[PDB]
Amino acid sequence: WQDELTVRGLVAALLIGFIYTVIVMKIALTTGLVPTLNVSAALLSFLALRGWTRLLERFGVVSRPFTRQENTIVQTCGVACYTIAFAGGFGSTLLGLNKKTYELAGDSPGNVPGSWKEPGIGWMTGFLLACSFGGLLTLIPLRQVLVVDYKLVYPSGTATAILINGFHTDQGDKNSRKQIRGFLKYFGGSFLWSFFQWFYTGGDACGFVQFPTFGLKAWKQTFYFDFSMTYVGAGMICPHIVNISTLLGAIISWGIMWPLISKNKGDWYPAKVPESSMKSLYGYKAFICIALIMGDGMYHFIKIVGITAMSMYRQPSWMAYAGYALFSVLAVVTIPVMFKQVKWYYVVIAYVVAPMLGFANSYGTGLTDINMGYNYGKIALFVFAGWAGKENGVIAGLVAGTLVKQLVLISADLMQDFKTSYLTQTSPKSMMIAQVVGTAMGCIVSPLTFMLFYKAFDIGNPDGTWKAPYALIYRNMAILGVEGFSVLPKYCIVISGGFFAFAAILSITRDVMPHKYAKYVPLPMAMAVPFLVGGSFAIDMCLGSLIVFAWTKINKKEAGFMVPAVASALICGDGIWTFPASILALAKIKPPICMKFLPAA
Amino acid sequence: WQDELTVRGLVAALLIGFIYTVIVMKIALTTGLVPTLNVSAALLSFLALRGWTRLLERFGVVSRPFTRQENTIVQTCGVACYTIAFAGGFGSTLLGLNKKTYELAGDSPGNVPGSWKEPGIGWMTGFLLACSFGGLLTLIPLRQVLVVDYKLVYPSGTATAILINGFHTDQGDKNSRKQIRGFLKYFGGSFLWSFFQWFYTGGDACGFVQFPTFGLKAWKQTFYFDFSMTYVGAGMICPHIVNISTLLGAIISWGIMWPLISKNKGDWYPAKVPESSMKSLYGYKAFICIALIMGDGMYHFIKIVGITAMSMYRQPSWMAYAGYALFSVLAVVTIPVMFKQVKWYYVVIAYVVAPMLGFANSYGTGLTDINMGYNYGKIALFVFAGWAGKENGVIAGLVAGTLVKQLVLISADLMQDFKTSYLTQTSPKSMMIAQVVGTAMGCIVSPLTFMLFYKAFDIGNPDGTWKAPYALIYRNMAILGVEGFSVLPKYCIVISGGFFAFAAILSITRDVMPHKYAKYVPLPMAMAVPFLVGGSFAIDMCLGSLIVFAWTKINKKEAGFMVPAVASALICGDGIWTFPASILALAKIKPPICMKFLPAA
Ligand SMILES: CC(C)CCC[C@@H](C)[C@H]1CC[C@H]2[C@@H]3CC=C4C[C@@H](OC(=O)CCC(=O)O)CC[C@]4(C)[C@H]3CC[C@]12C
Ligand SMILES: CC(C)CCC[C@@H](C)[C@H]1CC[C@H]2[C@@H]3CC=C4C[C@@H](OC(=O)CCC(=O)O)CC[C@]4(C)[C@H]3CC[C@]12C
Ligand SMILES: CC(C)CCC[C@@H](C)[C@H]1CC[C@H]2[C@@H]3CC=C4C[C@@H](OC(=O)CCC(=O)O)CC[C@]4(C)[C@H]3CC[C@]12C
Ligand SMILES: CC(C)CCC[C@@H](C)[C@H]1CC[C@H]2[C@@H]3CC=C4C[C@@H](OC(=O)CCC(=O)O)CC[C@]4(C)[C@H]3CC[C@]12C
Ligand SMILES: O=C(O)[C@H](CCN1CCC[C@H]1C(=O)O)NCC[C@H](O)C(=O)O
Ligand SMILES: O=C(O)[C@H](CCN1CCC[C@H]1C(=O)O)NCC[C@H](O)C(=O)O
Ligand SMILES: [Fe+3]
Ligand SMILES: [Fe+3]
Repeated sequence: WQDELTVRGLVAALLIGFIYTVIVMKIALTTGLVPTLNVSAALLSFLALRGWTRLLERFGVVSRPFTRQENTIVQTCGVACYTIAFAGGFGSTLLGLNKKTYELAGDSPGNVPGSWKEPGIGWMTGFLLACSFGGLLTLIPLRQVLVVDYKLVYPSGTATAILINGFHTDQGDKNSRKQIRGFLKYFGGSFLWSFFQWFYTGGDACGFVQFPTFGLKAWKQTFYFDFSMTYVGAGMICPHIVNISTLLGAIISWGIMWPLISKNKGDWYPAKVPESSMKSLYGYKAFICIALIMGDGMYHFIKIVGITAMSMYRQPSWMAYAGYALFSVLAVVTIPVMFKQVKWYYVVIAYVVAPMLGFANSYGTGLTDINMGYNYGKIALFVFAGWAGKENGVIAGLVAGTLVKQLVLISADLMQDFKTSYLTQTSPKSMMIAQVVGTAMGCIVSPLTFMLFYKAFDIGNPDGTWKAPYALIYRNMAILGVEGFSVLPKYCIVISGGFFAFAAILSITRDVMPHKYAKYVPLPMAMAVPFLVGGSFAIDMCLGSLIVFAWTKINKKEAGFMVPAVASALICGDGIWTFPASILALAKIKPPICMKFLPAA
Repeated sequence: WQDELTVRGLVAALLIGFIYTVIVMKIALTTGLVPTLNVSAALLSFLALRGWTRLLERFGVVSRPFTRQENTIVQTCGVACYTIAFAGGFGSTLLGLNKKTYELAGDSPGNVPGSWKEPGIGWMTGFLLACSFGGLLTLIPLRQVLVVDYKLVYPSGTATAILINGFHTDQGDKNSRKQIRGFLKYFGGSFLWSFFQWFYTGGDACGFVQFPTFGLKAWKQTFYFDFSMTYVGAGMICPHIVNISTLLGAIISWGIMWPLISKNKGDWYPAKVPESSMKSLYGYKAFICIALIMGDGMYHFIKIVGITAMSMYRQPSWMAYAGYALFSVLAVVTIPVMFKQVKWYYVVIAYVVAPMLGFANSYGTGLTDINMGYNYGKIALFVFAGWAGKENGVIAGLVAGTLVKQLVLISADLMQDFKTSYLTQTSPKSMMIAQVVGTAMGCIVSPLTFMLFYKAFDIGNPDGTWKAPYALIYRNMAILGVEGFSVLPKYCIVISGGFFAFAAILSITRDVMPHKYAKYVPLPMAMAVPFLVGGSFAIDMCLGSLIVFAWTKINKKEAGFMVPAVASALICGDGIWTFPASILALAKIKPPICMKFLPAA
């Protein structure tokens, strides 16, 4: 509980959060493709504190030793600081409320003239403070069930824990240096492989990432193999049933269902509207994907409640939810004050389903390491926009979309650190203090960082440097969302309801049979991840499982303790390169070559 | 001497030679890019004879065991049969004598109307028989000096010998199965890597072979890294001084000399004529390349003669040269009968320099595994065309170009098998019998195979399927060659003479210093190989030396006996795939995808 919270750690976390906020914010306001930087934060937290201790030792100043528990605290505090930068919708949703996006959207029903709000320090900071801490309190009951009871493996959380453990190991065990040397060989190889790939991804859909390994026809169906060691490494430490389910979901959606649905491009949905829109082939993608997750997610949530209810019938869990209710009512009486377009009971509905929605995202992140939190926000934005008419509907959808996205996204990304703390033997009490401190600085720094960018430069211009494409894209969903569920394509609800029931049946089927049949049951929400992303992620995960399957047969003993080290090195090596790659995009240094693939034209 | 020459081996070699002639001839008359198929012949010779013995055992017929010595005989006899198909200039030079190429070349000085000859069984077979056996007799004195005295490593000969040895090993030694399993792991990996590469080389200069590893600017200077395991594997078993010399030659020519010469595209040589022509930047490439080889080649040839002359002064070698003189005078009194355009003393000059020219090619092939025999023919074609005026000059250049090319190319490719026989403990006496028998069938089958293609189809049409581009290209060199050395670009002879002297000085310098300085002297004709081919071959060879250098430091003991096995597997794996790739081109099955690289346009 103590010896892990230090003043130097607070300074280090504050600095790491500040630069990582600037990197995230600048990328968000220029391209909207914010990268994952959690792994890089662990390395920077390690280097900064070891450098400070050595520099003081050089000057003769003695300092307390820097252990792995303190490294986890600094990394966790730093991550929470810059997570608010993109979880708060500064480049997607909150920027969609400005006047510039209102004019670009044009004149249409729902887009009434009173649907713009201007950014400011006073209201952005208060908006974040009220709602950011809501997700933190939900984590405490979720930490027990997911991290250790359900034994969910968080591949990025597990990889970071091994990386942090390898930094602070000092005693010469016989298996330790076999692991450390194995980690270092593949860490350098993966980092150099990612560095080599960068020079050839200099165009739209070209490079080693867009490699048509099984042909150009299968590549267009997203059934290729990108040379991503993050997904290959993640699949190595995931169970085979998770990897098989991921591929099985990609086959059903991209190999069968989407081609069959696309044959009705003129009947079921209009063909003039572009794809990736909620009226054309993306309503199928978004609603079927959540229905698979929600159908599986609800049953486990009811099962936990049902088990808990029976246990107390037979006879700090309520402390966290009491604080959550206190923060819930605080947002209920504050958010409508800032936005008169948002009614009081809109916030109430958002805060009741958030523990239930946050659980599903955390469970899904604990299976496939994919955070779908921003996908929940898109559905909630569409639904909440339909709960209001043309008047006060666009702002209501955007504001309520930020609420659902934050409590869902924050919960899943911050379960990554609890898995890291579990493996590094860090006290959960000290973790939550770093959770609150990191979130508190994030709710202060990010509004300040955004407005410095906002005042100095011009963000939102379609023809310019600081272009925020997702500010207008998120605005259009709310404009499309003011109309009810009628705008969804034909049979969209019927198919979604069928997949909701099908997901529930698998959850029923898995838990009712004996274990010697129950391990062949595919996981419904591991299936749902490739419904939105392509099947390349599924192929990469299965390749990682194939490597472990072959390795175990060849050498059972070595694969027992070397698979986690090799898999973590592959994840960390690609994760570390994400930091220099972001700096290159920060300085506008584009790749020189574009590796295109053509049909022998 | 016996137990290696068998009737079943003769039948197997005759069959393997016949199909390989058809594959070579069809590719020669359609694209002119004849591939290397020596490695594949060893595998097919092994499978055919093992299949025959097992099939007879299944039917109850008992047969003599099939040893590795018999496998070397069959492979050597088969190789000599189909080597004549492309060494005889059936698709480049002999096809340039037909009337179709004469009309396509147009009306120009030197291209007199009496400069066409039509193909036929009677004269093609007699032309080959007179001159093909000339190179065989020169091999006997060359076998002693090059294979074992000079200890030249023939990477394709060494790789084939290890492949043949691994086929016929039966006793469970402790290091044998470590070598066999190491060979098989990299043989399958290299073969599958070559198979994977094929689907993406579906265009002009696109694919993994044309990979700009160091940028597009360096790729245009041929300073990239093609993913060729043949050159990487060849460089592994070559000494470091050979690999370093190869890179050092590529730096001088492509990195320095060619860019400097190209700055005078309007002054030194005319700019209207295209490159790769003897009047524009290719006279520099061709004449400087030979001058480096000839300067080094002459000194070693004089050194052997000087050493031999001193030895006999102090006091079967002459049997081979007595037979060579007998075959030399036979061609002198026969070739001018077929071609009245060729004078008797043209053949005499060709047959005197052929042992001296053949030695240099065999020495160069024993260093870098690159056969430059067809490059000698281009120089001899140009020179002999200049020895005659506009009258009887084009045919004289073409016919004399075939003579010089055959005795030079045959000598170098057939020293590959003598290195194979040396490592497989095959009797040299039985090797020469397979040399003569294989050449005798080659001089019969190839004229017959060519005319069956010639009579049935239409070869030589620029707009058609059976197009022979090199038939017209070789015709144009003779047309350009009737004019003397004045057509060469400015300072072409001066620079060539400077490199001839510079090559000689290194040969002087290497043999005069003590050995503890003599190992740093670059080899002049290992430098000359990247003067015509790009520097990618140099980079691949140096990467192979880097792998061996790192492997030796990490584990001295294992790298001692596993480097030849791994290197041979890389060469054999790419060599084996050359057979199915040729069948795909035989059936006109083109690669589906073309992996292009663009400057981020
Ligand atoms: C033993 C293991 C390592 C096997 C290797 C994987 C194969 C199963 C893959 C690798 C390359 C793949 C091929 C790569 C490219 C194509 C081109 C594709 O043709 C196209 O449609 C390209 C575009 C066009 O031609 O219009 C058809 C599938 C095919 C043959 C793929 C079939 C499956 C292949 C052979
Ligand atoms: C074992 C691990 C490492 C993954 C290997 C998977 C591939 C070898 C196979 C398995 C699933 C196959 C896919 C299954 C389904 C389809 C759907 C099919 O889609 C269509 O029918 C086209 C629809 C249209 O016309 O739009 C094309 C082949 C493809 C992509 C197949 C291509 C090859 C895949 C990716
Ligand atoms: C530790 C080892 C493995 C180092 C890895 C090799 C590097 C030394 C190579 C690999 C990629 C190479 C780069 C690949 C591509 C380019 C693009 C090239 O720019 C171009 O001219 C492309 C065409 C254009 O932009 O017009 C400049 C060199 C550079 C940076 C190359 C510089 C050298 C690099 C970094
Ligand atoms: C260590 C082994 C594995 C090989 C690694 C070699 C590369 C790292 C280096 C060594 C030689 C270098 C080349 C040396 C000379 C040149 C010549 C230079 O040519 C020009 O000046 C351009 C002339 C023009 O404008 O036409 C461009 C850089 C280049 C290709 C360099 C690119 C990078 C190379 C290939
Ligand atoms: O939101 C989006 O769809 C895109 C890409 C998806 N986001 C990028 C990484 C995190 C993810 C997310 O949001 O969780 N981001 C728009 C700008 C910014 O990321 C934001 O959301 O404000
Ligand atoms: O000769 C050439 O320049 C080209 C490519 C080079 N030849 C192909 C492989 C062997 C090499 C050689 O000839 O030794 N071949 C033209 C047709 C045929 O190969 C022939 O030469 O009759
Ligand atoms: Fe986003
Ligand atoms: Fe040729």
